[PDB]
Amino acid sequence: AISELHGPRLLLRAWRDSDREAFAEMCADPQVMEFFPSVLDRAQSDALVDRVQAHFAERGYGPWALELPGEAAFIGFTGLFDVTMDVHFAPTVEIGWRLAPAYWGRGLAREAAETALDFAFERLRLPEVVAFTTPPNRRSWGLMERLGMRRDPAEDFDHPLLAADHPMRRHILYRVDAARWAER
Ligand SMILES: CC(C)(COP(=O)(O)OP(=O)(O)OC[C@H]1O[C@@H](n2cnc3c(N)ncnc32)[C@H](O)[C@@H]1OP(=O)(O)O)[C@@H](O)C(=O)NCCC(=O)NCCS
Repeated sequence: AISELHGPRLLLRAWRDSDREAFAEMCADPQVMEFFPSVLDRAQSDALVDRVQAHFAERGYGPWALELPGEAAFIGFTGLFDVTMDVHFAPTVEIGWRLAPAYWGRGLAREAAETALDFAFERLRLPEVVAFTTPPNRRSWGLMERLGMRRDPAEDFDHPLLAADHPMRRHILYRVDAARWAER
């Protein structure tokens, strides 16, 4: 019984079998996956969706599927994922987002994130939500700072689930706490 969340334009909902085709197309898109190690095949796409469903089943929240009523059934995901890996800022909850390029430049990731963080702070009453990306992924960390999240460059970290010499290992960390979120 996953709780659906509404924004002006977006419905943040549980994933459905019919989303897997659309999400597979996104995951096969080199523009969507530019700042990730590689594009995913259908098998790898479906495996990510399985982890999302598992997260929802365990925690009652997760990276929500993004529906746009009056327009499109599925445009990607935005939502929360518990951080359990061996990093300095664990344990905590992260926020992440992936949109079909057709829906870029419309403030839809912004709106989805505002809906997710409202849930995070008003409903779950989390003390903090984090987000991390690579320096070249400016669309991603641009959104983080526009949402009012803030980065300390001293908190730059090597991702523990990548090789020690991996060229995409260096990540930057953004944080927003309940006070900062309530204040903006
Ligand atoms: C990261 C990502 C979600 C950002 O999406 P986005 O559409 O650029 O983000 P926003 O929702 O903040 O939209 C901002 C843009 O829309 C505009 N905008 C913002 N609010 C708006 C509104 N209410 N109405 C109209 N336009 C609006 C802004 O001017 C901006 O345009 P610009 O980027 O050309 O300057 C998207 O690029 C993506 O999915 N990237 C690939 C996957 C990825 O790397 N994810 C992150 C992994 S760490």
